[PDB]
Formats: sequence, C-alpha cells, structure tokens
Amino acid sequence: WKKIQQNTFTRWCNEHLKCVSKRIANLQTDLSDGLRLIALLEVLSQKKMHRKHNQRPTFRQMQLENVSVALEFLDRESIKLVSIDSKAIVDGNLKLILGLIWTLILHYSISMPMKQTPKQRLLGWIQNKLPQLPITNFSRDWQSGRALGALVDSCAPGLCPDWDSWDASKPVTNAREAMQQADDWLGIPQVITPEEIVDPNVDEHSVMTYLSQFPKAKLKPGAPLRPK
Amino acid sequence: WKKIQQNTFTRWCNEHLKCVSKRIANLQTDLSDGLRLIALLEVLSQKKMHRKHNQRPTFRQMQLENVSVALEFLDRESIKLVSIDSKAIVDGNLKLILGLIWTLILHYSISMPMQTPKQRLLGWIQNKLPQLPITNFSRDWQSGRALGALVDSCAPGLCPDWDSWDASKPVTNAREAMQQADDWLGIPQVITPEEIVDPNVDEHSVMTYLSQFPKAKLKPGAPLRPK
Repeated sequence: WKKIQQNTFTRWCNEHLKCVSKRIANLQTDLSDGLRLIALLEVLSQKKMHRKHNQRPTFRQMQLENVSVALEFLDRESIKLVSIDSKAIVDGNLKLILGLIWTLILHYSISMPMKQTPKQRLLGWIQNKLPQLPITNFSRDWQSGRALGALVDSCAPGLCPDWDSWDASKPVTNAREAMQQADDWLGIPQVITPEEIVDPNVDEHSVMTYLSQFPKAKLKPGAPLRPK
Repeated sequence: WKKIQQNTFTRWCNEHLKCVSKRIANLQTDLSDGLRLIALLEVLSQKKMHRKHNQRPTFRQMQLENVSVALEFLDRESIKLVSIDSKAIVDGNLKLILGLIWTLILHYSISMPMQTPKQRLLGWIQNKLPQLPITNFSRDWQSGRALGALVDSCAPGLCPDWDSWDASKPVTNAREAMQQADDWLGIPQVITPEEIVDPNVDEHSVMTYLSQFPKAKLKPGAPLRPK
C-alpha cells in the first residue's frame, strides 16, 4: 500500500512534464541526473533557471551540480526544504525524494492558489462545497466513493446527480464513476486511480494531491448534465 | 503480478502520447471516449484520421462512433484485429483493451522496423549476445545479467563488468542496466527494475521493453569504461 504515494507523486510529476514533451518512469532513478528535475521546476514556476547546468552529466560530480542548481532555484524561491541535499537525490534515496516532491505539491498545487496551514485550507474549501457532509480527513471520508460523487456534482450539478443513493458497498465502482466525469468534463486527471483512493490503507498525502485540482477546475462545454 | 502487463502497456502508451502533450492514467477508462485512442493512433502511424470525429462525446452513442473511426483507420491500415469491437473499448472491458494495445505494440514497435515478429526480436537479441543461451522473454532476464550484457553489447563501456555481477541481486543489476540504457541510449523504462525480475513476469511485457533496443542511439556524453 506504500506504492500508492509513489504512484500518485509520479503521476503528478508526469502531468506537468507532459506540457514540455517529457516524462519520468521511476522517481528513484529518473531525477538523479537532475535534468528532468530542472524541467519539472521550470514548468511549475513558469520561470527559467538562474544559472546554466550540465547538458551531459557524465559523472556523478556533474549530477550533483545539476541537482544543486535545482535546489538553489528552489531556495531562492522561498520554498522551505525539509532536510534534502543533492547527494540524497543523485544517489536515489527514495524516502527523501518523495519528501522533495511533496514539498513541491504543497507549495504549487495547494498553497499558491488557495492564517492557517495549507492542509486545513483545502479541507476548508471542500467543507463548504459539501456542507451536508461531515468531512474531517483525507482518507476514510473518501473510501465509499460517495463523497467523490458529491464533490464532482457540487462543482457542476448534473455530473453525479444521484450520488446520495449510491451503494456504499461498491467503493471502486462509485470512485471510478465520479473520477471519470471529473476527468472528462472538469479536466481533473487521475493522479490517483479508483482502486487506490478507496484502498483501506491510503495515505492522506496522496488523496490531498488529487483533491487539490478541484478548486481550479473548469466545466467543459459538452457535458451531459442530468437531474435524475 | 497481472498488474505488470497493464503497467507496461500504459507506460508504452504514455511514451508516445507525451509527444503530443497528452497522457492516459487508466487503460480501462481513459480510452473509452475514443479521443486519446485516436491521438495515440495518429502519433504512431504519423498519419491523420480518414474522417472527422466527435470533439464532445456527450453520450456513449458518440463514444462508440469515435472508437469506430479509430477501428476503421486500424482496419484500412492492414492491422489485424483479434476480435475487438467498439462496445468492448467504450464499456471498459480491460481484457480486450489490453489485447488492442498489444496488437499495436506488435505492429508498430516489433514488426514494422525489424517468420513471426516474436522470433525476429529473439533472433536480433541472439546475435547481440552470442555468448549467452537466450530462448525466452522471461526467466532468461530474471537475474539482470542479460540486461547488462545487452546494454553493453549496444555500446561497449556502459556495463563492462556485467559478467561478474551477483546473480542473487536481481533488482540491483536490472536497475543499473536500465539506468544506463535510459540515460545514454534513450530507452525509457516502460517496465520497472522490480517488474522485469519478478518471478511472474509475462513475456509480452518484456518484449515491449526490449523492442526499443534495435533502434537505440548512443548519446555523446556517455561514460564508457573498460574496467
């Protein structure tokens, strides 16, 4: 079940990298040369790098430099780093790499758009989107798939009109339906999969990554809105 | 372990879709409207579609039409379809969807560049590694030794000491070989180190990955050592 956080963090990375025709396949290895780490940072910040880097990182000494300029750009952008050095990324320390990406997710996806920590800001935003439901956390409250259907219909009434009378004992079916409509007609990509979000062992961080896409979603023209 | 084939087939799809700034996340659902299926076919064939499709597939009747034009283009391109209809893709039949993608992998990745396409790829690897007895696309690759041999065969210097690698460290060997192949040969990891060494890996997933080797190009800055 610890795969879920890695999978969600990778999908989030690829969703930004695809705008520059680039892609990673393995968070452990594909950021080590620093090339695709810089690319990710440049597209997220909409800014170029402050100094030049090695185009051909032959030896790890050049890989350390490429990650250094990435960490410098991150530091001069007021983004707080929770003890991650260049060596950790180059040598492929998976635990600290996942920590680096989450820092990026918190800063760019959660706190940059919408007195209080970014976590309770997102919870606060969902809270009044769903006033009839008692939402407190980013895990168990979403396991049935009912709350996803409620959220998707809240953003555009008609996508999931009968969310209330959904079978709570069919979690994957409910989640897949809600996230399908959200992807097709709100443009919210599945950085987390239906099977993963309902899984009894989901981490809050993975679910937060997915839900952070909802405040800035736009309803598409051809959407099938029914009242049922 | 049945996840491996789905994961490899999805990664293969995303490796082509990324050239048109597009991406799928779920092979079961993300091809059902037919929009990203057409996109995948257009980039693979380097040709546009023969007739126009629904930009806004509101109801499944329009989703069926979008997949129909995708299947028509596939049919008029002499690509043999092993019993897959529009309904199967739209309704999200995972088994038949994986069959549809494998058809595309066989035609575009294996048989279009370089007897059946399977033994063609096996034949190509065979003389790249004449000192090794390769027969299959599964157990022969579990140690990670053969991957290191293949990567060094394509560019002598990337994995010079593959011969004296510890066979009891499969994931470590596989990760090293596939790392060098990605960085300096431009072969993306459509399959991950942990998946290729897995005792229950299917031949189809491994074939998908290895089909990228015949057309690989050595990058200028590669660290080639003799050891």
